[PDB]
Parts: sequence; structure tokens; C-alpha cells
Amino acid sequence: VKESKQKIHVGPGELDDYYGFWSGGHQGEVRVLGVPSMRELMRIPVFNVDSATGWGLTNESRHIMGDSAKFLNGDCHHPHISMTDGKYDGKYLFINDKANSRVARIRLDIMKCDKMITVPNVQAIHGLRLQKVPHTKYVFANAEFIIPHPNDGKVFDLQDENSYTMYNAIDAETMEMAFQVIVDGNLDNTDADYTGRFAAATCYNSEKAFDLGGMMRNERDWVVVFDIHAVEAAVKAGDFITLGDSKTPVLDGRKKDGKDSKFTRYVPVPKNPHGCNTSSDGKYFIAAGKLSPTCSMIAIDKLPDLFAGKLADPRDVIVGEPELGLGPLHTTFDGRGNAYTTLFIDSQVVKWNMEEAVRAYKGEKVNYIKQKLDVHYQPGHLHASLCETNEADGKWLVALSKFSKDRFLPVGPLHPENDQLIDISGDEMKLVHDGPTFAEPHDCIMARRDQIKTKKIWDRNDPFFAPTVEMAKKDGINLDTDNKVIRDGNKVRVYMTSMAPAFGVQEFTVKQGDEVTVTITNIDQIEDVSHGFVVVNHGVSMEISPQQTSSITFVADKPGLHWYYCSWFCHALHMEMVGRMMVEPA
Amino acid sequence: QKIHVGPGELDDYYGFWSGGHQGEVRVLGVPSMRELMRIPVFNVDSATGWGLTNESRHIMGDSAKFLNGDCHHPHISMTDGKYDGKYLFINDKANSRVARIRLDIMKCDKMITVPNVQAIHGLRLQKVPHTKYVFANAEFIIPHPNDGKVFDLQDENSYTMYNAIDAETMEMAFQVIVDGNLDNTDADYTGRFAAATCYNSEKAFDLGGMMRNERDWVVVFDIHAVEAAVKAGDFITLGDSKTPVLDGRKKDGKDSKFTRYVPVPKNPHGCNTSSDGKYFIAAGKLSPTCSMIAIDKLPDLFAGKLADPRDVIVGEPELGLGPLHTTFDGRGNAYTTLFIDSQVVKWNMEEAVRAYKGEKVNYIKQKLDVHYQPGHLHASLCETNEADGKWLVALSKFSKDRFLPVGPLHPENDQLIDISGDEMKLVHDGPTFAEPHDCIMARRDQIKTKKIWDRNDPFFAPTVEMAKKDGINLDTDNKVIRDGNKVRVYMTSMAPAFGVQEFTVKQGDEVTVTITNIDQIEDVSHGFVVVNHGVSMEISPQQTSSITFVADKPGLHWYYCSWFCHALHMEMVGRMMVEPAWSHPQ
Ligand code: CUZ
Ligand code: CUZ
Ligand code: CUA
Ligand code: CUA
Ligand SMILES: [Ca+2]
Ligand SMILES: [Ca+2]
Ligand SMILES: [Cl-]
Ligand SMILES: [Cl-]
Ligand SMILES: [Cl-]
Ligand SMILES: [K+]
Ligand SMILES: [K+]
Ligand code: NA
Ligand code: NA
Repeated sequence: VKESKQKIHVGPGELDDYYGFWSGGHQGEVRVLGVPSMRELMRIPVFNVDSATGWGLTNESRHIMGDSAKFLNGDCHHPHISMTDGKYDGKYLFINDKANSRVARIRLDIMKCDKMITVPNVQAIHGLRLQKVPHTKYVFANAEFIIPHPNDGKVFDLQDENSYTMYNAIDAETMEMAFQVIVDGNLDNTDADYTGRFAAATCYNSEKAFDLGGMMRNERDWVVVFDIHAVEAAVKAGDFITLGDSKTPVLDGRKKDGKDSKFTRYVPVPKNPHGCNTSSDGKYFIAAGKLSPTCSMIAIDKLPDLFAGKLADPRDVIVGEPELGLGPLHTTFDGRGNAYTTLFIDSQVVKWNMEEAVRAYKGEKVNYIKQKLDVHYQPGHLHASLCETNEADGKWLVALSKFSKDRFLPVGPLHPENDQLIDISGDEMKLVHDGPTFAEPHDCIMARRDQIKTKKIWDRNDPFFAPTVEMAKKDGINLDTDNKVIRDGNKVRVYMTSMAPAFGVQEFTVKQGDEVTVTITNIDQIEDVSHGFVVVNHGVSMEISPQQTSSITFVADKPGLHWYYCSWFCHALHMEMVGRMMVEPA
Repeated sequence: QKIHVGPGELDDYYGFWSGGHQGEVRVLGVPSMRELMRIPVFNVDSATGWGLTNESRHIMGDSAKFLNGDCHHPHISMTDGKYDGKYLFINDKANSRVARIRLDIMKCDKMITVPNVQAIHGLRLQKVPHTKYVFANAEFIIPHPNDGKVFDLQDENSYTMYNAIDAETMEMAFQVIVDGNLDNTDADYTGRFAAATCYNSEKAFDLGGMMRNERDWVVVFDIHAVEAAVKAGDFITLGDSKTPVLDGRKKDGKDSKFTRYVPVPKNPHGCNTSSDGKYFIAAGKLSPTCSMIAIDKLPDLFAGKLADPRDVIVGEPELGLGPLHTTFDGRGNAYTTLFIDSQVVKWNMEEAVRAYKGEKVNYIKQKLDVHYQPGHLHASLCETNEADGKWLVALSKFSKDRFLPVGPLHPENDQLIDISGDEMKLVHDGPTFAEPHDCIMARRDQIKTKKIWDRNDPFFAPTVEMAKKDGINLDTDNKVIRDGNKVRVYMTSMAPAFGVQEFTVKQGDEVTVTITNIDQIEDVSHGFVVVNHGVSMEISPQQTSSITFVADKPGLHWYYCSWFCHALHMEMVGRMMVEPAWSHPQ
């Protein structure tokens, strides 16, 4: 007998116990919450354009985004923290972009997106998870949609032999592509084991159809399992192809005339399975059945035998398939032997014992279902604290539901999502908080307070703005001290320091049509004294936090006097922290 | 007073938070302080497609080219000095705009760029007999014309103007040229008078210059006199704008018919009408005081019956360091933020008024420490004669240690204070992104929202007229219209299927996709994303939405529904097929 009775109120002056990193869904950002208060502490722009910080407007951010800076949107579902020996190391957060086919990396010491990649020769990055062991060497990412190769407009048929999608591995540290694996069917969600050898992904479109009925035709789709050791061996030996103008090694993981690839095995699983979740004891890949009212449990310790050809049937790695309820979508773990699964249709979270499900599969009469909790309403992902690590602590559970209906004040035709906090510390789940959120977070991830270490002020050598420091070097500029205007034909480069309540350059004059770059170094050393920079009626806006250098480029297309001001309230004389751009007529 | 809203309980008040330089409006429930909705206004919203869709860009006009805004001052329309819940208005200081939000659909439905001005900062609404005018301050002095010949702020044609917008039409009504500049503004409870603070009476551009005078002033506007001069045709126009412009400057020491200038120390900031209608209260900022202007003495001031503009001042209580803003409990007490001392001071207005007559009396009742450096503050219904004295939000600019570390950029701290009793009680610390400046609360029963769209809503009526030219009936048609190098796709949607699931175009075609969500069930919203084309929008039940993009890439391109709407949501998808340009003319 142990009861669920954790404190939920975080009063003035008290601090949260966990960080929560919420995906922003089709709003495109990442949100940092405090747990258990469920208050949003910070927003990290990633695929959105952020008016406040200038992400998407500044030269530093557009350099990280590359050519994809032309997009103003993203759709990000699956945030994950890098690991060392199967435990969070607090270094990086990665997330997908389903809308423009990207993966982004966030540095958790500065809480900024510091790298972004457009995955080549695919459409729509959905599923994303990280290698756990020995550490996060690879980010694994699913491309969801089957497309022609090449996609040059000659062939549109998804049944053609060169229409397919690929599993993607990105080098976590360099954020360059490592390899791609062609698969049969498509790819939904993915997870990795606790050794580094295996990863797995659900497939819902084994039919390679484009219509709803066609995509639901097969009694079973599959989870495809990847022998990452085998893939690495083939890349190391150089036997791969490349596609288009991308140098990424491409390996063929499709079945050929019934014959298995070295790189993959296809484990039949009902039906349009969705979630793909590694148990924290590392025993199971658990696929949520969605259209089937089940989960399927793949025994990871049978996968070597499967790939060695020792097993008569790929279904032999299935060791449990418990019946849970209508519309299972995702599963998480308390570290105590229980799994917790969302039932989208029944609108519940079901708590069940994994080892008892395995014994039921053998035909033992044993009830593995422990409890069903109503949630509100239609849950998608759920996440228990540290569930993606061998330190899963069984304390907090968030169920992220898609219809809030009557749970909050009405706010028009568009409704918030309902992310509900559930106490799982004891024998019974207890619903303790309804958290409304914008734009459909899909998944979230929690970390202990002590697993995240952040900078209080920027380092002057930070790679985030090192290209800008390089530009300054070519102009002979010492960013820490200089207040100067460089003139270069019709280009103008303003460099200034800033120190509340004054910009270091408070007026400058240019010619109508000049392309103006303004670089600002915040030389305040007091924590929290951020500055801003807005040029009135020019669409220019950006953050400069303590010891940061930030820069932005715009064309002075309007003759006359044009004011600029500090947007970050920074001092009693904030309103007076202004300057003038004077534009001489053409 | 209930502080906590548990699962299944609803908040008692709506809160409408400004987003500051993040550019949106945020809808909170009070007292839980949870964010229920985001309403994009000057920001580009990836989730709903605000700034990408044709409906939103139509409302933004040419200013749709800007991806940023800086909004500070949200206010709710009134009838006879009470909220009527029809509209919310807000400023854009970055690109000189005013936006209107329709509170039944919680969307921005109108936007205006204020002509011949730079930086719309202060904004407030006429109270009586209703909100006929939106009053808005242009903060920065500029030359007229601003054509690059003259830059001097001391030129006789360099000035700023006070701005009145017709609330219902969202067209300019008039502009009043003023001496000095403009900061914040409020209106009386008769409709005759508005008032604004000025901090740059010096017409300087440097910090020392702007602080030189011991007093600036609050300028008072006789709206009756302005309206009468407009009716009589007694006005000019500036540049290409037909807005009536009136001259409220002093000339050679003689007052305008339209304005009186009340000397007030010192770089004063907040300008707040007491809920009993007695006072304009200006916060002294650099002077440790507030100055109370007796509204019932203004008739005598404009009739030349007073010896000295100071004679309308009837109190100037000393409150503490850095008074910024004042609000009201409706019980005769005022509450003022002290930015420097980092407190809210509660004081009794009538006792301050007799202390100004020399009657020694302690008008200060309590000082509450806030965390840290408060800017605006807001008591529930403070802007109406229904000011109820229950809740107070102080919106602070430095959160320092009050929340978990999240890197060099910190959240703001908006603190909920119980003022229902004699003693202010700090109950909740609410972290927020991007610097909310002001917020406004409304009782739950003052806001009436629509659960699904009306098919004749003006928000998308232009789109309906477009469809009519094509013979479309949006409620039923699934058609692809071709028109040269334009393609107009019209479809219905109903979970989990798009009404048009594939279409074919030529490379280079300009494609418009119009979607009408014909689901009738509340909260069943759909989305639309074209992979790798930067296209994303919301379509909520009974809404029509449209978006335009170029099919610049040959081949098959998937589109999908971004709003989780159904168990088969992963499968609500379609295909755009783009025929290569080398197979088509040119
Ligand atoms: Cu993209 S899917 Cu269950 Cu993760 Cu939401
Ligand atoms: Cu724009 S100022 Cu006190 Cu309102 Cu923040
Ligand atoms: Cu710098 Cu406010
Ligand atoms: Cu329509 Cu999900
Ligand atoms: Ca299938
Ligand atoms: Ca002054
Ligand atoms: Cl998953
Ligand atoms: Cl238990
Ligand atoms: Cl104010
Ligand atoms: K939703
Ligand atoms: K701040
Ligand atoms: Na990159
Ligand atoms: Na307009």
C-alpha cells in the first residue's frame, strides 16, 4: 500500500522540481515549462519567426536556418534530450519539423536552437528519437510520406519501384546526415534500445496507398527493426548508393523477392500501429495498436536471434499483445514494471503490468490491467518523468489530450489542448491539474532540475554568433568596445555596444537604398538586463541579452528620419533608450 | 477568495494580456493565470496561418510584409462606462498600427497603419457614452514631410500627433498636432476630454536632453472642440492622407482651442482615469509622485477661468521611487507601481487630495514588495465604473530568481495580488514570455464567444466573393478552377478527409487552396500544410480559409491536416502533382 499524494502547488518564491520541454506543434516553437506548476517559463523559437527575439529575422538565426529561413512555419511533435549511458545528459534537445522536413537541435545551456538540417530526398519528418547507449551518437528520424525517386515529375505512382520513404540518422554532434535506409511501407514513430545496436519504427502504410481505405486494408502493418551495427558496417565498407545531389550514404532496407535485407526485419503488428516506445528496463519495443485495441511487445533480447536467422517467424519476437481498450496511441513507463497507455477513443489512460501481459500471452489467466483513468478528452501522447532513461522515477505523468471541450472558459471556435498532470507516485493514478496549451503540443519530455545547467550570461566566444564575430574581424572591429559605422559602397555596417539605458551609437546617416546591417553587443554584465532593437516601420526587431552579439540587416528604403528603440524594458529610462537613423534622399 | 482552479472548475475572469514585442494577444483565465488562447495580431502564426492566409493578409493590408510588432496596451470597448465585450483594441509601436480583435471569434478582424506618424504607443478607448473613438499616441517626433531634407526635431514642421480612430469603421477620424511628444493616454467618463502624458517637451533626441525640464506635462484634449472644427471643415491634411489634422500646439504662448498643457513632473508615464471619473492620474516616474488632475475643473480650464494650468492639479502625493502606473479598486484607493523601489503602493485618493491642501494625513496605506521592477498594474474592471476591487496583477520586468533558470533570457513575472480585503496579499507568480506590458480583465459573463463560425462572417467574406466569381458554393463544392497560370482549388473538409484529395498543376503555377470546414461538432478544427512549401493554416468548424503559394517544385508534394481531429488524423492527407516545366511551354 502506497498512496499518490505529491504536492502540486508551487507558491511565490518556491521553484519547480522538473523542467518540461513541450513541443509547439504546428505553431513551431519549443516551450519550457516548470513541473509540477505547469507554468510556461520560456519559449524557444525554432521553425516559427519570433518577433520578440528576432529569430528568423537576425543574421545569426537565418544562418542557422540556412535556405529554410524562407519558411515562416514548422510543425514539431517529438522533443528529446540527449543521453549518456541511458540517462539524460542535459546537453541537447532535438525536435522534428513535419511541415518542411527538418530536424533542429537546441542547446540546453542557452535555450536556443543552434543547428538545423533539412533532411534530403524525403518529405515530412515525423517520428524522432535518440540513441540511448553508449550515448546519443545518432538522432533517428522518420520521413512519413512515400515519394518518387527522383521526384522530378515524370513518375507520380507510389507503387512504382522507385517510390519509397527512408529512415534517417543524423549525427547528433555535427548535425550532418549520417545515413538513410530505404524501407518498405512508411514510417510513423520510432525508438531505440539500450545497447546502440537496434532501433525500431512503426509503419501504418505497409499498403503504400494514398487513400484512407487503402491505408487500413492490411490486417497487420509492422514495426521495422534496424540493425544499426549492420548499417554502420556497410557505410564503413563503402557499399551504399547516393540519391540526387546529396552525399548521404543510402542503404536499401526493403525486402527483395521475399528476401530480407541485412539492415532490417519487418515484425507484423496490428493495425496502422502508431506509438513506438522502449520500456525503461530496455526489455521491449512497445507498439501501440491504434486501430487494434492492443499493444504489441517486441522482446529486444530476441532481436539478435531474429537477425541471425535462428527464428522461424518474425512474429516469434512478439512476447505480449495485451488487449487494453479502444485506440491505443502511445505508452510510457513508471520504472516500477508498469506501462501506461493512452486510449484515444475510450479517452483514458490505462495502467498495466508488462510482465503480467507477457505471461497472459502464453495463456496464463492473470489480469495485467491495474487501472483506467478518464482524461479530457481524446489523449495522444503521454510522458512519465525520466521514462526514456534507466532512471524512470515513476513520479509524474502528463497526458496530452486533443479536445478540451468544456474544461476551460470558451475562447471562440478554436479550443486549447488539455495537457493533464497525473500523480503516479502511488498505487493509483490521480488527476491533479488541467493545463491548457496552444497549437497542439504533441509530446513533451521532463528532466529533473539537476539535469539541466544553463548559462546566466552569454560567453563572448559562443558559437551561436561566432560568424558575426568573424564578420566584425574582417572590418577591424572589437565588438566588446567599438561604436563605429563602416561604409562599403551601398552597404553600411553599424557596430555598437549597448549598456542600459543607452545605445552606443545613437544616430547614423545613410543613403536611401543602402543595405544596413546593425550589430549590437550587450556589454551589461548584470543577469536579466536584456536589450532590444526595433527600427520603426522597417520590420526590424531583435533581442540582445547580456554579453550577446546580435545582428540584423534591412534596406533603408524610406528617406527621412527613422527612429529606433530598445524593446526590452531594461531600466527606469527604458523609454528614452532610442536612436535615429537619418536617410538622405536618392 | 478562491485562488486555485482545479480540474473541471472554470476561471472567474478572462485576462487579455499584451504580448509586447512578441506581437500577439494572449487570453488567460484568472485566477489560475493559465493561458487559454493566443490571438495572433502582428506576429506570423505558423499554427493558424495568420500572416500567410489570404484572409489575414487582406486584414493587414500592405503591412503584411512585416513579420513583427510590439503591442503594449489592450483595451475592451465600452458602453456607458462598462465593458460591452464587443472588441479589443491594441497598439503596435514597432510598425505604427492599431489592431481590432473581435471578442466573439477571438481573432483580429481589422488593422490600420496610422498615417504620417512613427510608433503607436499609448492607446485607450472612449468610455462615454460608448467607445466611438480609439485614442492612440504617436510617440516619436518626426519632420513633416519626412522626405530627408530636414532632420531637426526643433524645426517648426517637426512634431508628433494624437490620433483618434473610429472604433466601428477602423478608419482614421482625426489627428491633433501637439507640442512635445506622447506617452500613455486615457479618457474621462463624459466623452468630452482625453489626456496624454509627455516626456519629451524638450524635443530632444539624447538622454540628457529629454530629462532637462523639471516638468513636462499632460496634454488635455477637448474632443468636443476637435469634433466641431472637423464638422466645420476647419482642418488641414498631410501628405496623401485625407485624415483631418488639427493644430493643438501653442503658438507664441497662446493656447489652442483643442488642447491645454498641464505641467507635470517629470518625464511622466502612466495616465490613468480613476473609476469614479474624478481624476486623470499621471505617474511622475522620475519624480517620486503622481499628479491628480481634477476632471471637473477642465471645463473651467478650457474656458480661461483659471489663472494657471496647474490649478487643475488637486493632489500630488509623494509615493516612492519610479511611479509608473496607477489602477483603482473602486473603494477610493489607488494602486501605483514603483519601478525603482520594486513595490505596489496602495493609497487613498481623497486623503492625498487634502494632504495637498496641507491637511497632514497619511494617505499611504500599504507597500507590497514585488519581484521585480513593476511596470503596469491592473485591478479587475478598473477601467469602468464597475471596478470591483477583487484582483490585481502587477506586471514586472525582471524575474531574476523567481523561476527555474532558463538561460540568459528570463521570463517576465506577472504577479496576482488579492485586493478584496484591507491588505494586499501576493498569491501567485506568473512567468510570461516577451514582456507583456498591460493586461485587462473581464468578468466571465462579459464575454460571449461563438462555438462555431457563421457562414456569412466578414472575416472571410472577400474569399466568398472570390468563390462566387468562380461559380463556387463553398458549402458543398470540391472543384479545381483553372485560369491561365493560376489554379484555384475549392474543397470541403470533414474529419478525416479532405474534399479534394489530389490535384495536378504546371510547375510555376500560382495555386490558391480554399477549404471550408463543414464539420458541425465544436472543437473539431482542421489544418492544411503543404510539405516543403511553407504553407500552413487553420480551418475551424464552419470556417472558410484560403492560402496562396507557387508550385515551384516539380513532382509529387503531399499535403496533410495539421490539427489532430480524429483517430485517422495521420491519414487525412492529399497529393499535389506538379508537371515539370520542360514539358510545358517556354
Ligand atoms: Cu506526431 S504523433 Cu502520436 Cu507524435 Cu502527435
Ligand atoms: Cu508601453 S509603457 Cu508603461 Cu505601457 Cu509598457
Ligand atoms: Cu534597453 Cu529598455
Ligand atoms: Cu483533420 Cu487531423
Ligand atoms: Ca495499414
Ligand atoms: Ca522631459
Ligand atoms: Cl512514440
Ligand atoms: Cl504501482
Ligand atoms: Cl497608462
Ligand atoms: K485541439
Ligand atoms: K524582462
Ligand atoms: Na545546418
Ligand atoms: Na485596414
